[PDB]
Amino acid sequence: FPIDLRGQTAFVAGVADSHGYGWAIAKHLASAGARVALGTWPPVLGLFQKSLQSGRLDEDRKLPDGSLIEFAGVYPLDAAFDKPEDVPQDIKDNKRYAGVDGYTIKEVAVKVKQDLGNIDILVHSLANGPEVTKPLLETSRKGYLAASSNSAYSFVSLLQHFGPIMNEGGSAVTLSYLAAERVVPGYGGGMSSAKAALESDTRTLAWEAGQKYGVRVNAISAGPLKSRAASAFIDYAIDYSYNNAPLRRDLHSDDVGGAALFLLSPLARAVSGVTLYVDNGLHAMGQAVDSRSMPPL
Amino acid sequence: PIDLRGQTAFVAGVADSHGYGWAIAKHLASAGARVALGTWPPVLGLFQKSLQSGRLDEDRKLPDGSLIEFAGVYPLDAAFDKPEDVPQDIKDNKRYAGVDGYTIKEVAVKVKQDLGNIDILVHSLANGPEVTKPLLETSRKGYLAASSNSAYSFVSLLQHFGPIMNEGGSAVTLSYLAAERVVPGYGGGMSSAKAALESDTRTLAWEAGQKYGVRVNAISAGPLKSRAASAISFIDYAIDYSYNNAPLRRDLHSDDVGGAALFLLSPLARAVSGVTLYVDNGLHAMGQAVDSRSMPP
Amino acid sequence: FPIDLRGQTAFVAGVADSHGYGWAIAKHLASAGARVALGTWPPVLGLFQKSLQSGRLDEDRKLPDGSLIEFAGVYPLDAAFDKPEDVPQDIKDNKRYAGVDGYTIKEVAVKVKQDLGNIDILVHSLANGPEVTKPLLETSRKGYLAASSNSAYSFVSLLQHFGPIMNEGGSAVTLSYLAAERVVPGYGGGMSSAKAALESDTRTLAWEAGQKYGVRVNAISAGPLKSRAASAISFIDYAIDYSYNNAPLRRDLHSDDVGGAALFLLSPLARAVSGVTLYVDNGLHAMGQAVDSRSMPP
Amino acid sequence: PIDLRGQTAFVAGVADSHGYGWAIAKHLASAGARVALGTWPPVLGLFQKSLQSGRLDEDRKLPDGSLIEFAGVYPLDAAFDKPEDVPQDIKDNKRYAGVDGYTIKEVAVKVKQDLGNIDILVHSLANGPEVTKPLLETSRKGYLAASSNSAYSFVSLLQHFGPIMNEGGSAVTLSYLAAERVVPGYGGGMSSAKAALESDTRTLAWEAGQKYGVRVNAISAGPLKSRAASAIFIDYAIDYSYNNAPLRRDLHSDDVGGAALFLLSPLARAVSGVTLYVDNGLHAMGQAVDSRSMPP
Ligand SMILES: NC(=O)c1ccc[n+]([C@@H]2O[C@H](COP(=O)([O-])OP(=O)(O)OC[C@H]3O[C@@H](n4cnc5c(N)ncnc54)[C@H](O)[C@@H]3O)[C@@H](O)[C@H]2O)c1
Ligand SMILES: NC(=O)c1ccc[n+]([C@@H]2O[C@H](COP(=O)([O-])OP(=O)(O)OC[C@H]3O[C@@H](n4cnc5c(N)ncnc54)[C@H](O)[C@@H]3O)[C@@H](O)[C@H]2O)c1
Ligand SMILES: NC(=O)c1ccc[n+]([C@@H]2O[C@H](COP(=O)([O-])OP(=O)(O)OC[C@H]3O[C@@H](n4cnc5c(N)ncnc54)[C@H](O)[C@@H]3O)[C@@H](O)[C@H]2O)c1
Ligand SMILES: NC(=O)c1ccc[n+]([C@@H]2O[C@H](COP(=O)([O-])OP(=O)(O)OC[C@H]3O[C@@H](n4cnc5c(N)ncnc54)[C@H](O)[C@@H]3O)[C@@H](O)[C@H]2O)c1
Repeated sequence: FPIDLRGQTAFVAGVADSHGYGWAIAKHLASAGARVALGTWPPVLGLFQKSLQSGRLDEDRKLPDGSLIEFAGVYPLDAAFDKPEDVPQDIKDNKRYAGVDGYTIKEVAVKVKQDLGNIDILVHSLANGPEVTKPLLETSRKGYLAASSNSAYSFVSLLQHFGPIMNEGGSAVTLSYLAAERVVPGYGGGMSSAKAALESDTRTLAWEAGQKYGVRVNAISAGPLKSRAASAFIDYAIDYSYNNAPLRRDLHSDDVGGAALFLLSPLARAVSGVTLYVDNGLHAMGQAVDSRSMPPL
Repeated sequence: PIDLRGQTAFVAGVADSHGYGWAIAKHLASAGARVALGTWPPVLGLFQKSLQSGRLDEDRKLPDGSLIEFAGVYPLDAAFDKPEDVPQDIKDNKRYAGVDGYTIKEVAVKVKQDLGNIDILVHSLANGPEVTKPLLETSRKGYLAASSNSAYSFVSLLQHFGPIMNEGGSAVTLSYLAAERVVPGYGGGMSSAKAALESDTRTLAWEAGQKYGVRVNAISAGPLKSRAASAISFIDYAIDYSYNNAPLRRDLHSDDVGGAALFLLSPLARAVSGVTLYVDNGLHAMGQAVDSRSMPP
Repeated sequence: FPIDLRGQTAFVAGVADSHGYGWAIAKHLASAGARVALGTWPPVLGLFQKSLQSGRLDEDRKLPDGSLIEFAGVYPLDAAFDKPEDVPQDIKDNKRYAGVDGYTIKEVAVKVKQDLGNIDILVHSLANGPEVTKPLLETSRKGYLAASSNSAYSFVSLLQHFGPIMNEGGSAVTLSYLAAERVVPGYGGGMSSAKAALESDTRTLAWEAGQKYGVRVNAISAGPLKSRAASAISFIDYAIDYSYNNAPLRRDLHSDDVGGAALFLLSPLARAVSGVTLYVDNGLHAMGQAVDSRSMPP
Repeated sequence: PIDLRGQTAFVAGVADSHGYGWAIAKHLASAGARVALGTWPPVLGLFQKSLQSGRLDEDRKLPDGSLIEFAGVYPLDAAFDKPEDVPQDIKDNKRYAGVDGYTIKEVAVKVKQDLGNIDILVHSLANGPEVTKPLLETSRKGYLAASSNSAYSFVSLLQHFGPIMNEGGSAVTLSYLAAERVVPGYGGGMSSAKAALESDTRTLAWEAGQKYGVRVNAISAGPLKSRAASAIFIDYAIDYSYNNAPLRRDLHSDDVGGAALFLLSPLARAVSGVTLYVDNGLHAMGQAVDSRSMPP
């Protein structure tokens, strides 16, 4: 009973495989009784649908009680585009987009409304920075703005188009990273700047959507995870966290899944505009404890 | 999703059903935990009488219709760490007659003997004898009493309970926005004590996370008409301000903080430590009041 | 002697009149002995140069000693463009841009290098959000990205192109606002998000430029000022009133107050200061509650 | 640009030339302020003698070649607000022999009598008797002594000097990053006291801004090999900062002296309630760059 989401509907944007935070969030929402629909980047939609229907993901879909999560629909969604007239001709003609239609944010919200009705829960678990491996001193304007469009404005647009079909008391969460607030070398390409914008937008939308729709908006600042996007260096980031955080333990995608479930549930009915660290306590440290400036183990 | 059956909690600072301590205890019991209370000795008799008379039956009532039951109600004076610290005047004070073994160290010993190791520790207690005084009119003695009762008491609770907490266990304390930004009327060095308390939450997250594998977090709550608050009408203005200026226009109930504390003290929060979680209808996010006399109605 | 900038050169990007923060920063730098060159948005360059030459600005140029500030040059600069190839044809042909050349960030840094040599001090005092009056729920992708391009990435680009000609121990400063950290109704169009990205880039560039160039990078989070930009959007008046009535220091905020704080951050007095956001706002940032709320008694 | 001639400063917590207090006092005097000092009474004799002997002549030398002179050096024990707070064993301690009128209230009265109103107030003093102990091993008595000596002392200084400060005057205190994020080894409840001190800086900025028109700010400083620091490791903290901060450079006491001069001057007339980091940019970092988890 403490977290009962039966009768509620969730839309989770940014799920293309079982290895990232988006999958873990969707799995927790389903285990708590929510109907869960997914938005998936259209070029990888076929591969994802194929891996679901083949039974290759059946282990990753397994719930504590032994049943398998089922999705209320898997919708193609490209969060770089708000409406059909924004999609350039090269994209519409791109073979990777052949045989999918209606994948702009506005069109997805219309389909969800038609197929499922009003929703209660909105998840933004997507990011893309084409110049992420470049330091900010070597990042182009185009790379920097692509990071911001894909990773920060996509959350604003999701709220603009889903907000109108969200029930009062409903909730939205996005994922961020400590680089928004403090310098993490290697998180380049204007991704740090985009995550800072995204946390600022979390607060501003908490105000705007709180007033207009009675909807809560929060962020989780997560620690490092070997997702498919991250492994495409991530190994060093995870070792650093393991060796320097208050809690000496592995960070699992389920750890963020569980924290998202809270922020998206009635337990969190007074919580809005927060950045909740889910990173084994690392955000609290003012000094590495394994620095070569200090004595060893 | 939150199953605390088999776990034991100790909630320090519960003397009635109107405060945040009671609401947290109630949420822990609804999720299956055994819950013991620590109560300031002069009001222990009154509280025990209220419980036993049935006066609190409505307040004890869960969703399923059972009433919460406590595994023990212990006298606890968080001003005193060991029996040697208790002055003769206190031992002889009539308000302490018929109660024994109420220092922090003694209570932790009794809990270990009666209940065994605990998983969950809650510090929901504060006392500022000069809280109505601005900081420019607060004496050293009043300021230090605020810090002793409200900040150091959390450190001492962790020092004495930490050794009897299971690995993976968790502690939470309660703070207020005045720790980070100026709230006129929260005086007597209570703002300073809450800043110390939030800093200690981080420091203890590191020390207790390393030493005990215990998580330590804080909730920064909004205004609530508790018995402590209504005795100081000012609490009424602070509530009105929040209602009129927060992202979520709704009443803030003690249950709202109870639900958030339940999360932080549960396995869903297994990667969360050292945080200050705002549970305040989003107010913390605002940079301007919206009902200022400087702006149009 | 405590702030002596004689022998140093500053470039101040985003000065088109005497009513904004950029002018006050330039004026303080000059009073401390720095040579000061300006970057000015090309469409308003003609009007600005005419004002300077006509004597209209002589009172605003006046220093405490009674001399008038002089600029080591006034350069057309459009901080939306990094290189000549980025400029679209409809801009090159726009009548507002007729008669000016070489105004991209890279070309301005080249001209500064050629005309003045290396610099010590860099100021970014420019922002532009075409949808600033729109709430975030009504702000388009195009307006949100223009706000970021003009107001946040422009600082990154300035450091990338001026960094190689900045002396070790040099210093850069930008201007932000509280809306980057907490919600201020009416600061819309993705400008709050752009200022958050700008403060984050201030820290990241402090690391990158501190390691590579030994250059310091800081931000000032300023209070409300009735500049030409602000009064063109009576909203700035309400924001000013709110600050006056709710801040720890009950006093008017003058552009010179930010000018003095920038002079510190850009001087050898600040040699150990980098990556900060310094509030210059009469203490308003420190407040957790308005004191003239209708929820409270008068 | 910064001209403090005609202004008067009181700098609490100067007992030698190696700490931040001295550097702030030196910068204030170079800018033309008259500077009085408050000195912990048990080291007052040694400090006065080192001044009068000429031993401090190099450290007193200004850029132009004159030596700073103080408007007076007052005994001050910031653990005590008024005479009746001082226990008998302190009054009788030989270290406090021959010194009188050293509670905060008394010093403020003497300053007003000797010098008149002041413009500038500096709090550069801390003491945590249990600083080497982790918080899980810190006693209540040790924790409260850290708070009394290091946080409340600033509140008391404003309460007693506030009434003799000119409108537009200014106060500054010194903090450290341990107030906001965990620094192992900064124990004894000193991290907690620095957090309370930063919070009090904000609350006093409001209270003293409204009542007196006085600005109140804090500098969060990096590690410095002062006498207090070398008595306690400080070498490891300094190395860490050198190897991990944006600016790879030594942090000198004059770096904080310069930043304090700014906060205490008319250039900062719109600045109040801030925590200004003067630490080579280290506060901005979210990761060490010489961690053994990463490659050399
Ligand atoms: N260490 C980490 O992995 C880490 C740390 C902190 C935060 N995060 C954040 O968590 C979120 C999830 O990341 P993950 O690493 O689990 O990645 P992931 O492997 O789930 O990849 C990111 C997802 O975004 C989707 N995506 C990218 N561009 C898209 C677009 N235009 N339209 C629709 N979908 C798009 C991708 O298809 C993919 O599903 C991200 O916002 C990321 O920044 C990740
Ligand atoms: N508006 C509010 O009520 C408000 C706002 C934010 C935070 N909080 C925080 O929530 C916590 C609980 O507050 P509440 O308002 O619900 O109070 P409450 O009415 O429960 O009173 C505080 C509790 O502390 C206990 N206590 C005080 N001194 C004690 C001692 N020496 N030993 C043992 N117990 C002692 C009291 O007996 C009482 O149970 C406090 O830390 C408070 O600062 C309250
Ligand atoms: N209340 C305020 O006025 C206020 C408050 C806080 C911060 N700020 C910040 O202070 C800074 C200066 O603002 P101001 O209000 O003093 O403005 P201002 O009137 O000087 O206008 C901003 C300047 O930016 C220049 N500019 C705009 N787009 C440009 C481009 N593409 N290329 C080159 N220059 C361009 C304009 O020509 C103008 O000189 C801005 O960053 C602003 O966001 C202002
Ligand atoms: N690494 C560092 O040295 C460091 C780092 C950050 C912040 N700080 C802060 O800077 C300030 C000055 O420290 P420093 O290391 O330059 O110190 P220091 O060596 O000047 O010693 C501290 C001073 O405080 C004085 N003092 C202590 N207790 C006193 C009392 N009860 N009454 C009056 N004076 C008393 C001492 O006599 C001494 O003058 C302190 O607040 C310190 O916490 C220092």
